[PDB]
Order: sequence, then C-alpha cells, then structure tokens
Amino acid sequence: SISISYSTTYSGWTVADYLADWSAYFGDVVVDGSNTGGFNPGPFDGSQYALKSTASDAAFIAGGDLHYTLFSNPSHTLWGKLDSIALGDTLTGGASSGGYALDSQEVSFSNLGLDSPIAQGRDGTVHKVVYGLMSGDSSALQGQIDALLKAVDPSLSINSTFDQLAAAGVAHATPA
Amino acid sequence: SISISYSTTYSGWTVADYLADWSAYFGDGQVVDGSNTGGFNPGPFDGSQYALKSTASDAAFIAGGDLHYTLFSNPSHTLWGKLDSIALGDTLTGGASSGGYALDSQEVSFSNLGLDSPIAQGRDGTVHKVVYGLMSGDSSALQGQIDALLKAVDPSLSINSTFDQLAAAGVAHAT
Ligand code: HEM
Ligand code: HEM
Repeated sequence: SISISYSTTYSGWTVADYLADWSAYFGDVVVDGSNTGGFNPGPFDGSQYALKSTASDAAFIAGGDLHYTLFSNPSHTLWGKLDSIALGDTLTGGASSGGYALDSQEVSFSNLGLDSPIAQGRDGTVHKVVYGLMSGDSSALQGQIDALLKAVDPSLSINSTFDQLAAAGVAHATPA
Repeated sequence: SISISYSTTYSGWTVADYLADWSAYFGDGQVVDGSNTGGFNPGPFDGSQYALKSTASDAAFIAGGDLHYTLFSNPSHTLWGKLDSIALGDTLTGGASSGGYALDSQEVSFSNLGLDSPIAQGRDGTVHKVVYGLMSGDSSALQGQIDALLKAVDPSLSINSTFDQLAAAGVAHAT
C-alpha cells in the first residue's frame, strides 16, 4: 500500500496543508521549452516525468511507466502507470544522466498504484493528477492520496499529520 | 557574406581539419531519445536555436536562425526555415529557461550562412541536411556550404584556409 517520505520540517503539517502550500509555491505554468517539462528516457514516454517551476526552485517528479500522446488522438493525454510523486526543490539529472532527481526532496508518495488507459483521454486520473501539479492544483493528487490512506485505515486522511501517519506505518521521516 | 569567429587555439587549423576533428570528437538503430533529440529554444519544436550534446563526449553545437521542425506532420521529421549560424565547441549550457543556449567553450562560429529552405523541400533541403548530418557528428554537408561561401567571397579562400588566413582576408575574427 501507499508509502510516504517526509522531511522533518513537515512533521506536524497535514498532507492537505503541505500539498496546498507546495502548489502555491510551484505556481501555474503558451507552452515552450521552459514549460513542457521532460520525460526519462523520452521524448514523449518514460519511467519518469519531471517539471521545474518557471516561478520558483520548486520541482516535481512523477514516476512509473508513462505515456504522453502529444498531438495524437486523444491529444495531450498523459496515461500509463503512476507509482510515485516526488515533490521538492531544485531538479537535477535527466535522460542522459540516468534519471531525474531532486536536490532537496521534501515529500514523496510511493506505491500510488494508479493506472489509466489511453481511452479515457484527459479525464483519466494519472492525467488529472500530473496535469494538476503542472498547473498549481494539487487537489487531484490530494483526493487520490485521501482514498489510499482511508483504505489502509478509516482513521487516516489527507488531514492527518505526517507524524500521525508515521505512527500508522505509512510515513517515514528523513532529514532537512 | 559569411563571417567566422574562432578561438586563437585553432588559429593554425584549416576549416576542414577542425571540422574533421570536432566530428571525430562528437562521434558516430540507435533509438531516438532525450539523449539525442537535442532541443529548440524557445521550443519545443520551433525556435531561434537548435542545440545538441554528444552522448559520447562533451562536444556540442548550436544552429541559429529561425527554425521549424515537422516531427510527425508533413513532410515527416523535417527541419526547415532559416539557418544563419552554426557554432561548434564544448559544454552546452542554457535552454529556453535561461533565455538561450550557449557553449562554455565556443571554438568556431560560422555566421551569415544565408541558408533558407521551405517546408516543401522536406528532408532534401539544405538546412535539413546540414543539421541532420551534424546530429550524427557528420560535418560534410556543413563543410560543403562553408566552402562555397568562402569561395564566393574570393576563389583563393576555401575550407583549406587556416583561420588565421581567413582573418587576414576579412572574413574571420578571433575570439
Ligand atoms: C513532456 C513533454 C511534453 C511536451 C513536449 C508537451 C507539449 C505541449 C505543447 C507544445 C502544448 C501546446 C498545445 C497547443 O498550444 O496547441 C501542450 C499542451 C498541453 N499539454 Fe503538454 N507537453 C508535455 C507534457 C505534458 C504532460 C505530462 C501533460 C499532462 C500530464 C500534458 C498535458 C497537456 C495539456 C492538457 C495541454 C493543453 C492542450 C490544449 O491547449 O488544449 N503535457 N503540451
Ligand atoms: C526536438 C528535437 C527532436 C525530436 C523531439 C525528434 C523526435 C524524433 C523521433 C521520436 C523520431 C523517431 C521516429 C520513430 O522512430 O518513432 C525522429 C526521427 C527523425 N528525426 Fe527527429 N526529432 C528532433 C529533431 C530533429 C532534427 C532537428 C532533425 C533534422 C535536422 C530531425 C530529423 C529526423 C529524421 C530525419 C528522423 C527519421 C529517422 C529514421 O526514421 O530513421 N529530427 N525524431
């Protein structure tokens, strides 16, 4: 089931609270090179999709087995399997580096278990999750995390603190 | 007409020998990837620059002008538009985000190439050949145009002239 890493800095924050603040920090991103983001290995598919903010040093990384349709029907659909979302700050590496990595990784969500097929187009969950983050709207990631936590134990939710989810077996603290 | 910039390092080199050496250095089925697409500035598929790093070494180049790339549209996988410059060297930095590509060490820059190729010509256009050739480290299409451009200025000048010699002529300038 879902597993979570967090920086001690965020020990007392609720996930809903952390994800709202992370997204306002990242902001909203005409599409061009500064703005498309990147796939590993790419160009339009890979095990990792990563995007830097145009506004701040915030950065994120979506991992699993992902496919972007670009202009093919249904256009501008991200689909595939999404296993991880890693949020933080200052993106590094890429296709010729062997993977994207965050220099300062604040929080990660792993074993999401999300899978959307091409046929749902842009209404697919994987699409609505990653596109949300690109756009400064983590609400779709929030909604999805909330369901994973609830199925583990009906007491846990995006309004649990990270530390409470550590007590629950789900989260695991790291330095800062 | 054509103008060259070169690092005093290559003052003694012929244009042909330097392009032979850069190509050897850049290097030579291979699945198309983030590691060999290069990129456009602003991009993603159009800009005032295209640039690529070799996967084998630090070698890299920047094609400058007003460039368009068809990708999957027709004619498929065609670079067209205007190509004014090719810069060759080491250590590609920058991007759309940094407001431009650059080379931390630019060795040679060929400018005022006056190359202009329409969409219709597809992959048979001179812009496409020059640049695709360079995407695999092959400077022969580039070399061919630079030679014809050197000569139009004066027949005594050519790809076999040293950069020093193209300076003395008035075509080249030391960086
Ligand atoms: C990573 C490589 C990507 C590239 C090169 C790319 C490129 C583009 C470009 C060039 C456009 C402009 C469309 C237009 O103005 O006609 C666009 C729009 C769009 N992209 Fe991407 N994108 C990438 C990744 C993603 C991802 C991962 C998602 C979703 C998670 C996405 C979703 C969209 C959506 C929804 C649009 C809106 C199209 C519209 O205006 O209706 N893109 N993309
Ligand atoms: C943003 C940069 C580029 C991207 C993302 C890109 C993407 C691709 C991809 C994915 C393919 C493979 C088609 C396939 O096998 O499924 C391809 C092929 C090709 N590209 Fe590019 N390309 C780029 C730049 C260029 C440039 C600048 C040129 C010309 C100077 C070019 C010329 C070609 C040619 C001739 C092929 C066909 C090779 C073959 O089918 O064997 N590409 N491109």
